[PDB]
Amino acid sequence: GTSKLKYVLQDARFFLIKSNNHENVSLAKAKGVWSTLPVNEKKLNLAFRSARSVILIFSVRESGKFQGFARLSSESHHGGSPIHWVLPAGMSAKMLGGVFKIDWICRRELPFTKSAHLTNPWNEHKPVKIGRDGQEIELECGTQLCLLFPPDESIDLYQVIHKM
Ligand SMILES: CNC(=O)c1n[nH]c2c1CCCC2
Repeated sequence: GTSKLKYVLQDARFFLIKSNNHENVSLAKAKGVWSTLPVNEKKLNLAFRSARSVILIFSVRESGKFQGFARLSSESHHGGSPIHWVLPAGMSAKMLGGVFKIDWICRRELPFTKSAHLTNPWNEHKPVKIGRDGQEIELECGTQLCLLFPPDESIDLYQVIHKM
């Protein structure tokens, strides 16, 4: 069904996350964590306090798809177990910063060809696939985008609802 998913997304905020590679999304799916640059980290921490759910929608650059979406379960924190992210050649791991805990809502992919009818008012009404890492997606567009993903029958949203 879609009813618990709609409940989780009600009055949520949504952010596009762009990963340079599949490896970091695979790590995020295995470990329930994400890290971003400080500019986006500050935005996500503000949003986490502001809304009942903050949803990250992931897309690997050049893949032509989204790889799934997840809900922040924490603000960012330092000092945890290190994550061996793959970073650009010139970048150190400290340039990233804190680690957000996330609960996956859908680990399945959605090709950009399926979201061509959705535009993001917060990015000049460009197709929702277009945007920089951290771009906020307006509520209606983000909700409709999440509802386009194939159902992930491995997920039980019961425990996520209780965290809200
Ligand atoms: C795990 N997090 C990431 O791989 C990430 N998220 N945003 C950026 C990066 C690396 C490159 C700079 C911009």
